Amino acid sequence: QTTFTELMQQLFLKLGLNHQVNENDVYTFEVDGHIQVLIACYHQQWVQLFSELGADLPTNDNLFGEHWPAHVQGRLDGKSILWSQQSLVGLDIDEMQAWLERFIDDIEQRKEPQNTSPILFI
Amino acid sequence: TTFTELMQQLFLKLGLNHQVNENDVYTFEVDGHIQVLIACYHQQWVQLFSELGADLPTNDNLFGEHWPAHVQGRLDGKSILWSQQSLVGLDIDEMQAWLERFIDDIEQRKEPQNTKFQPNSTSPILFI
Ligand SMILES: [Cl-]
Ligand SMILES: [Cl-]
Repeated sequence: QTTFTELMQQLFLKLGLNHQVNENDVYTFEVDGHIQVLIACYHQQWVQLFSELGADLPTNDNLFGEHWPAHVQGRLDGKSILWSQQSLVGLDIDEMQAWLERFIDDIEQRKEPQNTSPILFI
Repeated sequence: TTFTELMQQLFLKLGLNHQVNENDVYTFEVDGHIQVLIACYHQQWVQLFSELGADLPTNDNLFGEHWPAHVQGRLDGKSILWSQQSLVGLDIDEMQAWLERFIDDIEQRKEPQNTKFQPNSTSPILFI
């Protein structure tokens, strides 16, 4: 059964990105657009992605369906934070990398909307 | 371990006899006041949904209060609650516990007291 540490070490070897691991074993890295993504695991069971979006953005309806797992836009210290979670069990390297990629793409879109489906389905 | 199998395990525990095919949404009747829909997306994601019946004060919607989180969405100008997790690893005991937490939360959010807006969420946040 793969631990969070093993997973994240394998992932960062794969990605070749500059990153930090704090002394609470939270992984952090930053990419262009001043986007810092944090990955943390609770109780060796739940993996979270998190990013402070740096502004108080328009309140998102926060439905499920647009992303799997969902990307939820919350509010902390008067500013928007985006987060997404899923269980560690069954989480694999290809899933982590794809999840990170779509989470970052979502962040970029939300932080800069003025770039160049109305219906959600089960 | 499929959604069907998990649901049949829930019916066995509830004493129900009902057919729920892989793509079906099941309406879990809690109260003449509460229904929880249970669905599974792409044979992978178990999804809970309930209408809260008011346009509630915006929820800060942070993770941490329940695992998996209960997220307050807005749909047709009213508040909904939802929660999800992956089917892999999920078993009947966790499925029941999850449902109990979700139902408890719904009942609390439908009380007159949380009609009133809450204090702003502020860091540090410690998740023990
Ligand atoms: Cl990446
Ligand atoms: Cl109410």
